[PDB]
Amino acid sequence: AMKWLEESIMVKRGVGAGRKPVTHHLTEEMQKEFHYTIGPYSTPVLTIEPGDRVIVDTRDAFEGAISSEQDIPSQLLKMPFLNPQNGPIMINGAEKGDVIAVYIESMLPRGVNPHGICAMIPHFGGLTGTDLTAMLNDPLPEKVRMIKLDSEKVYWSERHTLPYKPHIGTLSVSPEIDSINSLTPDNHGGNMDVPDIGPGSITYLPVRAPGGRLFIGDAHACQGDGEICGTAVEFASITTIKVDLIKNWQLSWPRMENAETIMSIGSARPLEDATRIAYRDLIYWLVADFGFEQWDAYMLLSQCGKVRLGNMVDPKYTVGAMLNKELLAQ
Amino acid sequence: MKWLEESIMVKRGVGAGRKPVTHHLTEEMQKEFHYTIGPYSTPVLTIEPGDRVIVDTRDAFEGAISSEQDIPSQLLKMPFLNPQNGPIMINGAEKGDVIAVYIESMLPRGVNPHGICAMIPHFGGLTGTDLTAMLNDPLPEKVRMIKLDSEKVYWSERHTLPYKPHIGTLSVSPEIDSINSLTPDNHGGNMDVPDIGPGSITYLPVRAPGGRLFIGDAHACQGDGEICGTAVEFASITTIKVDLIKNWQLSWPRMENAETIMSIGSARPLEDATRIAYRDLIYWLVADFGFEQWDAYMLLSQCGKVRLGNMVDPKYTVGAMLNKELLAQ
Amino acid sequence: NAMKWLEESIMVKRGVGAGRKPVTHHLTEEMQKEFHYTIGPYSTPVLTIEPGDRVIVDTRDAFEGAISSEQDIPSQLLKMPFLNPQNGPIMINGAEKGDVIAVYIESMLPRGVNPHGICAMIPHFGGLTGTDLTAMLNDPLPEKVRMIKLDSEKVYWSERHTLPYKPHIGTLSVSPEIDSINSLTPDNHGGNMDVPDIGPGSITYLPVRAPGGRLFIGDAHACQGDGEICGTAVEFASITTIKVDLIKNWQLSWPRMENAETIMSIGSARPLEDATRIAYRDLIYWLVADFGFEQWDAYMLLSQCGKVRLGNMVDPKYTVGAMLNKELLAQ
Amino acid sequence: AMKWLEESIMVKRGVGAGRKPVTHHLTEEMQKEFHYTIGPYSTPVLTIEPGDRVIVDTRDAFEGAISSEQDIPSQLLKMPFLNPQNGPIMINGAEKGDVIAVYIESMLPRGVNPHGICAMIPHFGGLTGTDLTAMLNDPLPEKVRMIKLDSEKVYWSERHTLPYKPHIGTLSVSPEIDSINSLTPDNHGGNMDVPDIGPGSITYLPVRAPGGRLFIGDAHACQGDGEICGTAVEFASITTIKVDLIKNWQLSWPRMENAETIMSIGSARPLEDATRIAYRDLIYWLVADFGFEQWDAYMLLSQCGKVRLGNMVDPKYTVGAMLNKELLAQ
Ligand code: NA
Ligand code: NA
Ligand code: NA
Ligand code: NA
Ligand code: NA
Ligand code: NA
Ligand code: NA
Ligand code: NA
Repeated sequence: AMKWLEESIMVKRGVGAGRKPVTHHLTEEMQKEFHYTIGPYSTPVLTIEPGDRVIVDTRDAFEGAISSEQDIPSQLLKMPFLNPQNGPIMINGAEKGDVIAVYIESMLPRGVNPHGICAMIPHFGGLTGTDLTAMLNDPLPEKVRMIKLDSEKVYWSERHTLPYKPHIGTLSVSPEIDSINSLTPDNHGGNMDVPDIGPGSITYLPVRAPGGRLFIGDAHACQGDGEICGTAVEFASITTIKVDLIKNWQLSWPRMENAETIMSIGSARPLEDATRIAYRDLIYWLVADFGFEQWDAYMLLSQCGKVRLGNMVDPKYTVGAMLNKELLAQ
Repeated sequence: MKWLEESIMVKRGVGAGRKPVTHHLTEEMQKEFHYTIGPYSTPVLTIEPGDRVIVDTRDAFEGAISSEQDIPSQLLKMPFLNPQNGPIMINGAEKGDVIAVYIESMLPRGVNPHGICAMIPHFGGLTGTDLTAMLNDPLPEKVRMIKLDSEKVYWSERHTLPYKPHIGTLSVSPEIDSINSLTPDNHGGNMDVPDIGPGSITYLPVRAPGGRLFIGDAHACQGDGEICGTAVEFASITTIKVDLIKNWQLSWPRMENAETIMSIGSARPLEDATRIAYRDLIYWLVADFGFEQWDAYMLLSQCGKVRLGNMVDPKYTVGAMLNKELLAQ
Repeated sequence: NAMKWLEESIMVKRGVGAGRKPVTHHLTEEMQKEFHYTIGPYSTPVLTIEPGDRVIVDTRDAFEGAISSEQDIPSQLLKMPFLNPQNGPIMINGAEKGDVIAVYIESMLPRGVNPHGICAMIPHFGGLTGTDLTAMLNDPLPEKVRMIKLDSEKVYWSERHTLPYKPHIGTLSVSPEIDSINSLTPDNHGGNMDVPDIGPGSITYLPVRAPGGRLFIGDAHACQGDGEICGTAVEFASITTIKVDLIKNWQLSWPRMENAETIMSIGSARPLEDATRIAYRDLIYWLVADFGFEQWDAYMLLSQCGKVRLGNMVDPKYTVGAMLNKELLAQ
Repeated sequence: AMKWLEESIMVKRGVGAGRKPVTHHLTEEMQKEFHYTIGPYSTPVLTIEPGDRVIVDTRDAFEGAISSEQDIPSQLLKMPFLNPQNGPIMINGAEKGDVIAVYIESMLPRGVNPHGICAMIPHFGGLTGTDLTAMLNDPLPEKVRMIKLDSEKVYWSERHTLPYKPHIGTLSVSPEIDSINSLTPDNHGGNMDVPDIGPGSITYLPVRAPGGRLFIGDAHACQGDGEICGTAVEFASITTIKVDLIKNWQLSWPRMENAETIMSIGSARPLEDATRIAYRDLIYWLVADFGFEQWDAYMLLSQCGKVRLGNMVDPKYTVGAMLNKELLAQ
């Protein structure tokens, strides 16, 4: 957003820092086929230089299959085939041990008279039995909400008009040899559904495949902590990002940064392990780059640490452990 | 502090316009602090709904730790932490009612007051414990004596934290069970939710005659999850206003403050604690705020906020929130 | 000569009451007066015995006889978590914190004329349904009740299935030091473990934390699957005969049991992994303390020979038993 | 007596039943390169007819990297690269919706003076903090045991001589589009570490990729319930299997069968969800193929169901829900 970028890790360590960036338009025609698995086997759709900008025309989580409140999700969708992905985008010079920095500049709704979509998919959500939390109870009612929206507000209903706080649900890089579905978050990023990953945020992803192989998709107009019903307000967007490369920075999990905080993003089940992963990664980050002594960092976070529950519905839950940048002062 | 006029405690509390009697629950009045919360303890004080109570709480270690050279494993015996004040009896309280506890203020108690943070062996969020049973050596045994005042917590040369006090253990008695002071459950307990401080009203479901309110474990500050096992534990002068709401069936504790309402669920694994909180919030929105169930569920998937209380105690605690602006018709 | 293994049991080798002509007490409903739904040190004692004595307990079913027809509706007749009415507390002379109560179950027979067991699907309670802990918004499962005829040989489930009579105690426990835990929860004091192995021919070891021990028993099952997945087993009223003895100064953190072929550490918690960790770790500590094992060898050996029994996966805390065959205890 | 096979699902529904099978020798020379990811992108190494036999020369979980008790696992291994896989094997006619039936005939130790290996790998095991159950404690001691073995016994130590009960730790088929690492079990099979999957067992795996794409590996000379320290007695083997194909049999999870029982194998975290998955699958199996009414099956299993804890160390835990074949009688 403002001048905090000057002190960001991306600007201070990114190799593309002072470059006049080339802006690429990743349209649907360039993408050709959207992907439902994130790995090293997909044919690259674009190759960029670190520091370049990319304007992505993303598709909603249902790849436009739902367009009416009278639609029936169980008849139009097949789990886990949600979150069609743009990519893979190749970053010149990226190799295992590096980090892709993704700065989201803006996110606007795409199409004339744009609509977002929230849905209650049978056997999927936070307060229902699913195919993982296998119960014998009947699934919840099958609902769909077509919500009108603009760059300022989300028109949920007569009673509630929500602010437009867009963010990317699925942001990731390829694993070394595995190919993970677009519904799962892991140590490569993925379907994290962390509300903070929107305009004014920089997400750091660990490279494990040559070229990085950046994937993006599943834009949300807004989202609650946990994305409890299974979906947020899913919409097609024009997401503009700046991608840079940090050389030889060993990360085990995704990290992000914004004007006010730094955050370690862990993903797993049960939810406590996702939280352990995040907090422990944050502690290692504080010791490595911010001069903290390990036990002091641990005990300090027991007084100042902040937690963001991302999703609690996907194959793996996602949690972000934060620390306010004011507490990083030496 | 105008929001109190619209609070559930003021609008439904029977003690609302009373000139309250202020009781001083000193250590001499308390006699013996408790490590179990139930209906078997002898009452220490009886009050009228609307009365104020000035509680002289003891720290989580009951003063057993006073030096950074102390060794927790030699001075503490788990799970005997969080000595409790109470039980306090509310006149007229019976099963089906709710005790509303409004915290007015919290100040450090004693001359040259110090808070305490400790890494207790086999206890904490990033260590094997007696529940998450591992064979690894326990983490180093550490203790921090932190100087503090009504304005700041002097953690170190590098970090000076703001003083945001809150109560770690706030509860009412179960009908027949007696739960230890280290565990949070449907009666409240050791929730360690940072939001339960000055300017908050906590609603607890009565299941025993008289309510039997217990309080303790004051924190000068606390992170989400209380990850190392302890916050900045200190002895305090906690002033509360306790009132009674008649015939309001609650299954779990709820709280309210200037900006939000929250349902507090406690359990393991952490997902279930969160499910409990969110589901309770949804039932609360349907019952008292005119929401249709499925709309509330899908709406919270866009606006719900989550507070990770503790992720170290026998049961983890999570708060599901909704901003009061979204309660408008 | 099947009861030969008892001679080598921990109860016989270390129990203070070994060799005594035991006094047999009849814990009838008239002696019990009121059954309890919470296990702690505040209940009035109903019986005091000497270590080595026998007790014939007339237990009540998990519903305290509230259900007697397949047309009954559990949600209208039961209030959770008030299940498993308990017999006790029984006081053992000399028992104090640091000791262990050894409970050997001799036999379990169905009580009453034309006895019936009961299996039920209670709304918001069970392994494959949302509950008040695993809080879901889905409708509860159908409300079912099965009245099963039974005898000392078989459980007449249906025309198609006749199950063998393998009775065991669901709730066996001792009082905590100061807490009073409900009769539906298992913990480090024993409790509602629902471990099928705790039946005739088994000796359960419980850690004493309250003076006199304060032994509680109840919730007899005619049979039970691993996990007790629907929420209930075949619940029935029984005549359970036990022999209770006392082992002095044997520090245990969790319940343990022993039978003709194995030893087992019983852990209880949520999530289920932690219940299993507790059990296995306790077993490892037991092998190091009493059977001359080196810790890491025991750990790696159990990774090859350890056996696990899923007790319940429905109660407030799940229960898991980690076992080792007695043949592997030989030096 | 192998009389029970006549009533097995493989013999009654397998298309290859009655064929004079062709026996293939899947040697290391045929395999060329062992795989650490299971998916549809690997080049096929062998194509067989349903009913054929395959003699597989498997490699141990460490791909021979450990050969001395003085070896240091953290210096010789890189997690999660364990369990080198043989395959993919193609079954002629296999397509999505089918099931691969894998009957294990025998398993013998391979090599001169064969040795099995048990190891305590840092940050991996049931009773230690790991990278998923992220703790700050020091890892457990780094230990290795070289165990001599033969077709009759496992020479653990002077004090303990264990019986030779071999079984396959990793048995799987390819996902439709994903490629899952060889350390993870899921709905495609994988690193289940279920002791029952040995000689005299038939494992049923759901086909989701054309040709099935069968993968096998990680032979164990023995294993405890949970494989608590992280590893069993890992060894290189000569595993002989008979692979057949069952047409149009919709399965969501792996199933197995032996002389005395049928079992549904679920994999997930936390451990209760793995168990829910298994039991629910068993109930659906009993309703579909054995004439049970759903609620009766559920309540009956609450009296007769048996549970096998497979592993409680891998990225996903594995649990088997069983029912004795005597209770399947109409
Ligand atoms: Na998403
Ligand atoms: Na989404
Ligand atoms: Na606390
Ligand atoms: Na505290
Ligand atoms: Na029970
Ligand atoms: Na029972
Ligand atoms: Na394995
Ligand atoms: Na293995």
